[PDB]
Parts: sequence; C-alpha cells; structure tokens
Amino acid sequence: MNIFEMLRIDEGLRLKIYKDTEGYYTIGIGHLLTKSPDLNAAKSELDKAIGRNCNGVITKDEAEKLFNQDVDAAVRGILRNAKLKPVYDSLDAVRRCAAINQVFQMGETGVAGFTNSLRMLQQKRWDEAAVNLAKSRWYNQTPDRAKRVITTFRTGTWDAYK
Ligand SMILES: CC(=O)OCc1ccccc1
Repeated sequence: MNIFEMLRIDEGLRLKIYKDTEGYYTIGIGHLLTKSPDLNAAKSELDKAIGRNCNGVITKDEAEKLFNQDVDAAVRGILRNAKLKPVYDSLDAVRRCAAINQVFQMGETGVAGFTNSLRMLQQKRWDEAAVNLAKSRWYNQTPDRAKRVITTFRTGTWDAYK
C-alpha cells in the first residue's frame, strides 16, 4: 500500500465525466475539472488538461497521467504551505499518506479550520487528533472515507485499507 493505491481506492476510476460527492464535474481518479454547473465548461477544462479534444471521455493511461500530476501537486503544495510543512515533516511515511489524501480531497483553503487537528498531529497525540478530525464537515459529508483516513492518522498503519 502506497499513496497511489490509497487514493485509487478512495477516489475510484471513471473514464467519462461524472459528478463528485459535492456535485462537481470530475474525471479519472478524482480529477476535479471545475465547480461550474456548465458541462461545457468542464469539457473545456478536460480538453485543456489532456491537450486534445476529448468530448468528455479519456483513456486509462490519460486518467493515470492526471493522477500522477495531481498527487505530485498535492504533496508539493503541502511543502509550500507554511502551516502544513512542519506538521507533514513531523510525520512518519504512513501518516504522510493520510495528509496527502486529505489535501487531495479538500485542497488547502480550509487549512486554518484544521489548526487544532494539525497541532495535535504534530504533538503525536494520535487519539486526540482523531477525535478532533471527526468534528468536521469533511467527516460528516464523507464519513466512510474520513474514517479510513483518520484511522491512518491514528495508527500509522494501513489497517483501514487492508
Ligand atoms: C488541513 C489538513 O489536515 O491537511 C492534511 C495535512 C495533515 C498533516 C500535515 C499536512 C497536511
């Protein structure tokens, strides 16, 4: 188990434009296209991302290419974020995957909301951090995925992904 296998489980793989858990046009392995309700706007974003006229459909290879880019960008974003970097660097390799997973799903706009969770993680107060992480819109809207990610943060094992 590694970050790619973990996110592949959590995000799935679909080769046609679909709506994510929030109702947003998405493709591949959780590649968000746009928050616009206009399918044509999503199709434009897709064509730009792939570099050809896709008409809303991609190949598995193309999905995996976007996924490589998205994971890379998620990790690098963490390192470029003054709040996230020290916490990330304090973590072991398995808990780092939980961090990448959460950033991949949520982006960085809500980082400040997780200030207390982040502190508890840096302090290695794992059970306390897990309790705090669940007190969130994130947990309530995607509880089974959040439970897996939280178990990963709590234990530093892959038990939730088997
Ligand atoms: C806001 C958040 O919890 O993103 C995940 C994370 C967790 C620990 C270190 C870096 C990023």
